[PDB]
Amino acid sequence: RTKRERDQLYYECYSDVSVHEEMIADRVRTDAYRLGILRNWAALRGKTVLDVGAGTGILSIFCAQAGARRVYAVEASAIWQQAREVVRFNGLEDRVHVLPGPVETVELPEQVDAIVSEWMGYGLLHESMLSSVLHARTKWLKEGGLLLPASAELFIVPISDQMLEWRLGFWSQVKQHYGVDMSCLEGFATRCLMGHSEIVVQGLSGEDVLARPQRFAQLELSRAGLEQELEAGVGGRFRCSCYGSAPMHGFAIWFQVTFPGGPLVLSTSPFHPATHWKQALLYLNEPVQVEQDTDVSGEITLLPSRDNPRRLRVLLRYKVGDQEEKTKDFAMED
Amino acid sequence: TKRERDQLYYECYSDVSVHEEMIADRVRTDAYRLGILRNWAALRGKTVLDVGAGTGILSIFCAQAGARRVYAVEASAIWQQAREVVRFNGLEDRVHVLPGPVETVELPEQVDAIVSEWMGYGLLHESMLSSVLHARTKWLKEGGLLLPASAELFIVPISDQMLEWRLGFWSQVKQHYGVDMSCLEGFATRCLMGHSEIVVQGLSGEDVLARPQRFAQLELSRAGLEQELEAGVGGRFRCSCYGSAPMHGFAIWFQVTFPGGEKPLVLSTSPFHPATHWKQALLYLNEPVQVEQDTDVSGEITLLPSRDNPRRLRVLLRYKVGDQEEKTKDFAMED
Ligand SMILES: Nc1ncnc2c1ncn2[C@@H]1O[C@H](CSCC[C@H](N)C(=O)O)[C@@H](O)[C@H]1O
Ligand SMILES: Nc1ncnc2c1ncn2[C@@H]1O[C@H](CSCC[C@H](N)C(=O)O)[C@@H](O)[C@H]1O
Ligand SMILES: NCCN1CCC(Cc2ccccc2)CC1
Ligand SMILES: NCCN1CCC(Cc2ccccc2)CC1
Ligand SMILES: NCCN1CCC(Cc2ccccc2)CC1
Repeated sequence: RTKRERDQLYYECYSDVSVHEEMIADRVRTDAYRLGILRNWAALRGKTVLDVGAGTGILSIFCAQAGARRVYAVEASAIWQQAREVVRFNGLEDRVHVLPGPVETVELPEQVDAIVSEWMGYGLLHESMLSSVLHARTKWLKEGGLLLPASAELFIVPISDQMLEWRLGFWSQVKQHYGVDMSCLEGFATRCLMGHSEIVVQGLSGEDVLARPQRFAQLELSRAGLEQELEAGVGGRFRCSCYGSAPMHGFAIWFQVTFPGGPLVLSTSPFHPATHWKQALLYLNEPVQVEQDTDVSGEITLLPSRDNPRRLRVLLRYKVGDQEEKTKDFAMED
Repeated sequence: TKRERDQLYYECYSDVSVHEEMIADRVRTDAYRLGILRNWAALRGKTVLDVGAGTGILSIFCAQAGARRVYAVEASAIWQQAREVVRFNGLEDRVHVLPGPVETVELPEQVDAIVSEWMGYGLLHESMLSSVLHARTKWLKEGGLLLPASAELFIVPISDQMLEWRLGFWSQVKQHYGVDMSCLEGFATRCLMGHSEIVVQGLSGEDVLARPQRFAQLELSRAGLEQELEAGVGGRFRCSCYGSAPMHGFAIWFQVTFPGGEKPLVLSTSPFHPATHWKQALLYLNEPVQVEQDTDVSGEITLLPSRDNPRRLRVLLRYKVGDQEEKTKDFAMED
């Protein structure tokens, strides 16, 4: 668990095909990038581009398609070699240069006019890749250079997870299929499925959402102090009113990023088309009954785990109705 | 280590999800339910040992079938749940949950019957069978009943439709996004087929390229089956392919059979039969091999305990497809 060792296990996660298949099969994600780049054709055409964490090289090829004279495809995972092949195969080794290793130590022969990166982990910040994109902003991007995407926003809403509700109810159904009453295991099932401290990644829809979603932070990637803030913790307070009666199981958070125009939003909301990011769930220890107009408020902080700086931690303080304020501390599931 | 390897194995059964998964599997749970009931005459008035009772469900079916007493032995912390359930259905006086390994537990007597659901992925992953046989030798009366009484293992060549699309994915990129990535096909094959892990996945009869071959039969009451099985089980197989297909390797699966009352009841994990939570276990070739109608596929397979972890299934495979040279691959159960 040295920094080197942990860096090297993280990179190796990207050296297998399955994640790249998943990213690229994510049409919502991949198109937002393709379209987001192509619409900035104006500021790209003949200009220079650093793709932070190029993976298979897809986004770097999009940039060349938008008219960039030269692209630096920087990547620390062994997948750089696959990227190199994709570039040679599409006839582009002259305009797209694959560079192995970390963006923090890579040596480019010049400053760039723009940066592209798909750096977003589950709950936006799991992986901590944003520090790497910001390190690269400060070290390689020219004064008033373009960032794609340029900003990110984070959102929270209380939920009544219908899937979880079905799973907790399961035990009460055992009697009618098999003739054995197992309804007494509901508490156990609740302790197992809600009373842990893991961030749970799951796909929700409208019918899980108990109120108006609230934005609790906004990250302007050009902003001065943003590096320091990520390490100290990003987040904010929130409040909303419940729509009606329901067992509330906790909250979901999700994010969007925004590319500038020639104004394109990539959203991971449960009201919008599904992405491989799904949403990140923060379950309370047990369900709480809510009603129409039940106040639910609190404060949320996303920050690095203590033992692993690439692992997402969420500190959550919250209040439901007339219940006393409570506190829960979560870390991203393995 | 050992105590340690075991506490870790038992801790995988202390969470709710695996029990939910097992009990939501109606094919499994009904087969036990009905396997036990069909055996009413031999349990009525008798004593049973439920090896790995879990939430206690199987012990309760034995009581519902008329067993005078059931000893529910369970080494995972889930035994506390089994007790709560036994008490809740009003059965404390008839089903006794006994915490701990079946190996060291103290029953107050020998039993007339053992019931156990001990089957891992690929039948023998977990190696719970050892536990069941130890209990049989130690605690089962002579002439005693086992449930299920037998197990059989089947292999067949396959073309995994899902895998095919995933290998095909890279050739389709061009059309979805105007970037040719067909050249990653080889890379995908390496990652997806060129490893040495047994892959657990659900197939359908359409993934199957020939007639399934039984390669091993395990008769649980056979004395000396314990030693026999140290070496490993398996055998040779042969079959002929149905048609043109890209062959990706083999699927293996099992069934278990309960004795008739009423005749024998089989619980199958075949891709041709209703899906169960075992799925099948897939043994992939390093790359696909194109086969045709009547292409001969032959080989040999041994399922054996991995060297540093006896609870981890190892499969050794020898095989020949058509006119290609004989090949070899050594597989171990995924994590
Ligand atoms: N500091 C760093 N330097 C270079 N690459 C990095 C990095 N941190 C993360 N990465 C890489 O960044 C990638 C993010 S996933 C996105 C890959 C590709 N751009 C695509 O859109 O499909 C991974 O390939 C990961 O290995
Ligand atoms: N040596 C041993 N002694 C007691 N229990 C064991 C054991 N080896 C495995 N087990 C337990 O056996 C169970 C297998 S799963 C079957 C659970 C339950 N009988 C049902 O049908 O749903 C697990 O709960 C596991 O913890
Ligand atoms: N820019 C990262 C976009 N995705 C990548 C896939 C998910 C994380 C993951 C990495 C590696 C292996 C498995 C899973 C979620 C974030
Ligand atoms: N008698 C075991 C029947 N199932 C139970 C679950 C599967 C193995 C597993 C155990 C524990 C956690 C995850 C997965 C397959 C075998
Ligand atoms: N150690 C006591 C004897 N058991 C008896 C049952 C055997 C089960 C098995 C066979 C083959 C592969 C894996 C698992 C293993 C040894």
